Amino acid sequence: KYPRPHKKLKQLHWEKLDCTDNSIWGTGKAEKFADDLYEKGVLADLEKAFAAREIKSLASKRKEDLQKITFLSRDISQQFGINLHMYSSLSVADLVKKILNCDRDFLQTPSVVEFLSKSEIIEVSVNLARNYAPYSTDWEGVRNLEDAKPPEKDPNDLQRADQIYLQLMVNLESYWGSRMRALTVVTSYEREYNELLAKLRKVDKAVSALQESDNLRNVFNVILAVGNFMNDTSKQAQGFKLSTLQRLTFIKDTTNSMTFLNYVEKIVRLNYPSFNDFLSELEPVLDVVKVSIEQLVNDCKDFSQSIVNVERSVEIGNLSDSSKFHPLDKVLIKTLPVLPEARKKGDLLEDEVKLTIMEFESLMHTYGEDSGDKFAKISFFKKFADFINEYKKAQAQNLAAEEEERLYIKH
Amino acid sequence: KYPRPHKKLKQLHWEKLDCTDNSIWGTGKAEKFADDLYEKGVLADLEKAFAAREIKSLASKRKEDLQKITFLSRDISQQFGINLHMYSSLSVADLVKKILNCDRDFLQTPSVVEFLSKSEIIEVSVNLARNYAPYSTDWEGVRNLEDAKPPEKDPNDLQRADQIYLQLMVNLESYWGSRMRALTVVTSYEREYNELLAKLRKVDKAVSALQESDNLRNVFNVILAVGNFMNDTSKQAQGFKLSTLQRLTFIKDTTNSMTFLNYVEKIVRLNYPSFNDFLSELEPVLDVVKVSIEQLVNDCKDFSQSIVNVERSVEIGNLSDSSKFHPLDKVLIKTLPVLPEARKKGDLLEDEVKLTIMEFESLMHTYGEDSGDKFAKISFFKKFADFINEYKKAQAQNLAAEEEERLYIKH
Repeated sequence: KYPRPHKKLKQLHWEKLDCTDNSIWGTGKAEKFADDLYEKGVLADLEKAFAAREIKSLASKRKEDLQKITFLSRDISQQFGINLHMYSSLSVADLVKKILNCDRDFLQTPSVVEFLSKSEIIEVSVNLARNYAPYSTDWEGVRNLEDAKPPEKDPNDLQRADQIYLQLMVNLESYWGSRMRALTVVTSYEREYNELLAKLRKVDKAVSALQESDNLRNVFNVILAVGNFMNDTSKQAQGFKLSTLQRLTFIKDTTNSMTFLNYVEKIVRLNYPSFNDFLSELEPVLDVVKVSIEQLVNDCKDFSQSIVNVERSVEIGNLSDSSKFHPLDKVLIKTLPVLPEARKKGDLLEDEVKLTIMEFESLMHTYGEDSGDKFAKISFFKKFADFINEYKKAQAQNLAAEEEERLYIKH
Repeated sequence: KYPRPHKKLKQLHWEKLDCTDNSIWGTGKAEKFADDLYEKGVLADLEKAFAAREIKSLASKRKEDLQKITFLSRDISQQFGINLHMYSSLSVADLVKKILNCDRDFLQTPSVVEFLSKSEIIEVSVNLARNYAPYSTDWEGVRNLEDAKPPEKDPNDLQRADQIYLQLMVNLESYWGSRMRALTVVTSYEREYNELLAKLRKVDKAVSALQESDNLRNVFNVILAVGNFMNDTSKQAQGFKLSTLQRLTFIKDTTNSMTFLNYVEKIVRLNYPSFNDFLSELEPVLDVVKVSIEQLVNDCKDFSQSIVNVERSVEIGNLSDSSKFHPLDKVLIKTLPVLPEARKKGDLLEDEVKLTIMEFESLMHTYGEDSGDKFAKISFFKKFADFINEYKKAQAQNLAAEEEERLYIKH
């Protein structure tokens, strides 16, 4: 009186509530589900999905192709099946014809393209190339799968993981990397570009904000005024470096509560309120904080350079010679139509970046920082950001302290 | 040509930008500020706020009242000035008359009321009571400040921190605690109540949701159906305990990717989609997760109990006898009008809590958990919450896996 499986299944060791009492159980529903699911075949799927004993058929095939010969590490041979699991159901033949035909789904799977491009994966040691030498094929000159014919020994004796490594990383070593590098570009340039441009925009907004922040500069003049008022003649100044910002908290008042910065804020808020807008005006500076304009600029170069290199290999490199390829390999049918569009994105990007660099550096000279100094460039926005946060913390404290005093003076 | 201070001030050691060049400096503005600030007196405040040398006047008073006698630890005497800094400007006389008069600002300062109620602060060791014994006053019977007259020695010889401890924690030890306990209640019952009621509402919403979640129960029946289908006869069940929920991930399918839970989700989503509403319906269960209905219930009791105790001390305790008080002490003028309203909040709260307990426990029996078991009560909502999150994670994985397959089957 319940559907039952023909083959024994995995068990669920639940703690059963002994009886259908004054509870949520015993409404009859569960059996209706059992019946419904059964009619719809769901139970039959479950029966295969959770059979307790591995099908004898697959059991042996896996026991057999597990004793064969392998020259790959326990790690590599392992992560091979992992990263290519979506192809568990294909014969090395089809899986390989999959990667070489470059099939649309293959390319749209970012994780495999990376794995097939991994260093330790692509790089074949001298020994390994020897170990696999016996079963190796050449392909150079071969104009079709059904015309090569040089077996030299047998591949099937090799475990699946090694059969793949062989067919690609070894038999194509003469140009595997270049092939991958080529495809990785065709399959990334689009978003890499967007990403880069995204970051580049954050920088542009920050630069603009600082560039046009009269309030910020005004606060700076208030700080300068007060500063000169306190300092003796040896320390009088016409202006100050940004380092100055990070040291306005080390000075406390008599009662030792308030900080120099608190007073500045108090002075601004109660005498030149508008100046405080700079806090809002400079959110873009707070946002760009997690971006190294140094790293960004280099990323562009690498972006362009990668596209460049691929173009070389395609015109005079390991990919200029198409008879050196595997008959089934078709990187070029995919790659070539794309290069010009990728290059186009590269140029676009470069132009923007160069403009930004220009404006940024020019902004630094405005605040007396050296555009030459690597560190100075990198810490430029942090300094404004930290200051802003400090100002905020100070404004907070003053608003608090003032409220208490607004009370005490009453009572 | 710049306002200058008469008394030397603290210095700001900034790194000056050497010259007003093609930069933000040298617009003349800073000097206008210096002049403006000066006219408005701001510079004069700054002059006092950041003078480099402590005023000689205050210097001595602080050197003098720093050599006097003290029997208080380095810690206590210290945190005394800290927690009462807002009263730095008052004579021990006024500060003390401040705390005893209960002044509105004093009560509205949660931090002092707590400090004055601290254990190690209120508790006077036998030795200390002796050390201070000489300068001690009694007050019992005394009907006015200007009629006590028993000095017994001199208090002024005592450091400020000790002069306070004395005037209150010692001379009033006969009822200090009760006095504080009384005021702490008058000054907290209002928000304590709101807080408690707030938490209590979270619990009520969760209870309701689970109470009325047919979808949840339906999922449970689907799980039961499938479960019985897989299990042998020894494990057949009419229902299962919640522990069952946390063990639906330990069962994997052949390929070893999917989990039993993934299938359940798949089954629900593709056959009984509406059932999935339970995920939305039960957000209140996710929210109540950070509340121990056990702790909450006790907090009420403590809430009521505190109010009770104060009522006792007021009617027959250390606060029933008003001639035992300090002439300036007026807890009762504040306390008494309030007790009835606090008690009222206590009763209100209790009534709600008792109702909630009722419903909650009754909800547990619905899912087969023991309302008696301390742990069972405490983990009740976590179990549903964890399950919900797990279901969500599973739904996520299935949606992913399915998309990849939606691709692969195409190409």
